Amino acid sequence: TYQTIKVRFQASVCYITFHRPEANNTINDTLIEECLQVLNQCETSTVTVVVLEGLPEVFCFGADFQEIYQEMKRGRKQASSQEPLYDLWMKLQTGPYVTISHVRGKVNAGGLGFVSATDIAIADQTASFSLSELLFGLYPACVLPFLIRRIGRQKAHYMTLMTKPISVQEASEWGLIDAFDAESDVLLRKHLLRLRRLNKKGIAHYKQFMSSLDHQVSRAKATALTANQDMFSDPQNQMGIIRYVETGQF
Repeated sequence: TYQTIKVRFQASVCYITFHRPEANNTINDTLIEECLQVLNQCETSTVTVVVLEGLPEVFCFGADFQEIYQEMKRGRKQASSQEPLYDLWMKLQTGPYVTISHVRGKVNAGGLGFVSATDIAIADQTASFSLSELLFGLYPACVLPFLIRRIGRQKAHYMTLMTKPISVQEASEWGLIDAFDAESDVLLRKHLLRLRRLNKKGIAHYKQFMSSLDHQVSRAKATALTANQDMFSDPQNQMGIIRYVETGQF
């Protein structure tokens, strides 16, 4: 039945809605498992499209912080792997179905992983995207390979260094999102309308082909994960993250 998402099938489409309101659409470890589980059902079933949503004002911000701290004030000694999260985002790009992000509101590193990884990302006037991690000495290591595949190295670089959220317009110009509109529901339906017309078999073979042509994402996985461990095990980054979840930034 799921603790973090609301699943809803409709014909050949599957809707995954993130239902995590008290930790602002933040990512836990149960959420990752439930998604992998939903995607496996979509693996052989009759579904050809998977839609991600549930963001009246936030598709997903990113790695919960009070969690990264609360764990520290429990017994945390060395960071937790993000391999499951990374593989999930990889699945979105590789599975036998067209994945789509439906974004509304603020999205930070984390929701950014999701939007970047989906085969198609749509939004409305409200969507804004940001990477503030560098203010705390961190950086979206897991997100970056997916982001980079969409907008290029320079755009992802400027974004990370500048820390300021970008508009839905720039996201569009950069390739972060394909199509956006004030009526992003109608816009979604126009996409689903065209997507049905495709069959699971052609989609799966087509996506497999694109995957073999480009190993960029998989090739960077260990480096990203190695970097994730490291930046989180580094003292200073830690106190920075800590000294903030109580007081200042620096």
